[PDB]
Amino acid sequence: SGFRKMAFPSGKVEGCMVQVTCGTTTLNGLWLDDVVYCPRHVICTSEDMLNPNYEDLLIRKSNHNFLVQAGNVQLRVIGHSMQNCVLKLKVDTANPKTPKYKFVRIQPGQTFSVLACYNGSPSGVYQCAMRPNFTIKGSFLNGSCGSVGFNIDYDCVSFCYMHHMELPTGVHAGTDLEGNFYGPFVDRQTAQAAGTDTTITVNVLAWLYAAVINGDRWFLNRFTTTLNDFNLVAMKYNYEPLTQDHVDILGPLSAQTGIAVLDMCASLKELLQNGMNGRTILGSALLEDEFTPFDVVRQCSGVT
Amino acid sequence: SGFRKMAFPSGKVEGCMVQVTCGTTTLNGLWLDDVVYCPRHVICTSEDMLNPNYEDLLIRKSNHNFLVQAGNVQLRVIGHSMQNCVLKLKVDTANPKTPKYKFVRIQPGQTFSVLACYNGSPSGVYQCAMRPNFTIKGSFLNGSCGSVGFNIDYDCVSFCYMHHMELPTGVHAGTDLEGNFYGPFVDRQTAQAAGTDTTITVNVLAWLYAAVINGDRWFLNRFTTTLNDFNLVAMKYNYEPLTQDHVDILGPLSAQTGIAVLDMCASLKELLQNGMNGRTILGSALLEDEFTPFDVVRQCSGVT
Ligand SMILES: C[C@@H](C(=O)Nc1cnccc1-n1cccn1)c1cccc(Cl)c1
Ligand SMILES: C[C@@H](C(=O)Nc1cnccc1-n1cccn1)c1cccc(Cl)c1
Repeated sequence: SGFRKMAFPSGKVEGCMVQVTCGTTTLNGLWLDDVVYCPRHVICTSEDMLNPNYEDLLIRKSNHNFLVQAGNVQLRVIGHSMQNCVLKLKVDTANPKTPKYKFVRIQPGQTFSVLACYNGSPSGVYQCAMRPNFTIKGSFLNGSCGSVGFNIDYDCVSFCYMHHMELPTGVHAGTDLEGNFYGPFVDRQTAQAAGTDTTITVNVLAWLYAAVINGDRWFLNRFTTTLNDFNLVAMKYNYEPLTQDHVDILGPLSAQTGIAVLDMCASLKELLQNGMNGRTILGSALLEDEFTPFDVVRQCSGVT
Repeated sequence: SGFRKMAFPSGKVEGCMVQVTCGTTTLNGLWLDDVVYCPRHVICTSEDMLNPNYEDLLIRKSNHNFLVQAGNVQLRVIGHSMQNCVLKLKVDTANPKTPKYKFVRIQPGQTFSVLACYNGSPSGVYQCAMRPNFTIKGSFLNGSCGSVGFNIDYDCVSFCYMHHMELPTGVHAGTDLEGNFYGPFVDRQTAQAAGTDTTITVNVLAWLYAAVINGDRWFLNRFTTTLNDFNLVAMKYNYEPLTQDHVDILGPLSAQTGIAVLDMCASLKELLQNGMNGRTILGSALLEDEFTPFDVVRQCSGVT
């Protein structure tokens, strides 16, 4: 028992972290096989970031200008290309620590672990969710660009995110491993609107099921609701509308606890309308939305 | 910017995780050099745990009874000894992935990362604090025993905790790597009182400084207080009394933000007396005490 915001073990990803330097800028790269992936803004100076012409900036760069270092050993760059907002540096050596991996584009509301790095060295790991507005509320300082988000299934690392920038609002934006930004963001030093964010309803419900499993039951009530009625409350409190797909994904937790999904929705409706009244759920005084139904089942069963 | 409950990268520790089986019981072991460390209750059956005589139970065991497996390879056990509540199994092979390491006994209020494991395989990593009452609020299921807590400085892993048991209250108890329990706990299936816990005052203040650094400033006020006055409020709200040692450790954060430690205490006093009034601090609706002043400086500076 006990419920924690758990990240995946970061070992397989630590073994891929490298440092990439181009001119004056240093950031993190991800070495998989004979390719080093990093944000393309490594080629910019501070002056360039206001409105960079990446195609023109990359044209002035040669393979020998990209300095790639894995710990204390230097990698020889034999090719360079830009794919969307990432640079792919072909190196003459395949990473011996390359794990089984995939590049995946996660859906908003899905979770992942981030291995925050500086100068190609890992500093820490934390679990986070891709917000419905395609931002992440991470912990990243100058030099953290190129740190990646991932999930691990058995022995396969699914890379889903690469960190690129901090918006003026202090929230973070980045790309999938093909360099496509999540959301409307562009890699330029300009004020950029992150849309209206919402609370991930299915994740809050999954976390209410984790609470019941772990003993916190005070919020359970004598009520039920319908998808329509619950969604009128969800709209009022800026929660994602709940669908039958969400109900179906909550099936295993509903089956394990014996609490019908619409009964749990009625509990959530009462918590939204009355607050927590100074009480806590799983050590939190707010409704947690960074645990997916799969995360809850994984943590409550012990998947390694 | 951004503040997250960050765990250390777990790679160095993943490389040490092994599975230890004795009779019918399987749990996790930590392989460092030619020694495998695991909880001594691996030698007990379910019937034994009510009141085990470990010295007698271990006497019926030989080196060949301890089955140690690192992934898919079996380790040859050439020695066995009990030190307090841990068994040390000497193996004929030094772990090639043994990092630079120390065994340390942490102080209550200090933090550490846990690599939760099952059958010698890592499932996840999370940051937690050793409560003032010497328990941890972890996330551990059956099979997690032998999972360890650690901190990492540069390249050195300081192992501070090994998981042994879950109290009937759902909180966790374990030992240092010399097998000495933190707190009054014994390794037997008996109801055991965890003392009155308190909130780690210095950590809450360190986290209030992290909030100001990251932009959350609404709680700052026009007041100040004294150590004596603040401690009368701390006693009323079950907070650890603040000492000059705590004030001194907050020196760097006080210097960075320009907010005197006693001024921050006055902010904490007002938050304790009036609550958060439905507002949040760093995404939390309660006062967070699992970040030490060193954690805050490390996260806000980017130590790798
Ligand atoms: C310079 C970088 C960035 O946002 N870095 C960053 C990333 N994450 C946290 C903090 C920073 N810090 C930026 C200044 C100081 N730190 C950047 C700027 C504009 C656009 C793009 Cl794609 C990338
Ligand atoms: C059996 C084990 C234990 O507490 N394991 C555990 C540890 N952590 C989480 C859950 C468990 N679960 C126990 C039953 C089901 N799970 C134990 C019992 C009595 C004393 C000692 Cl030192 C160790």
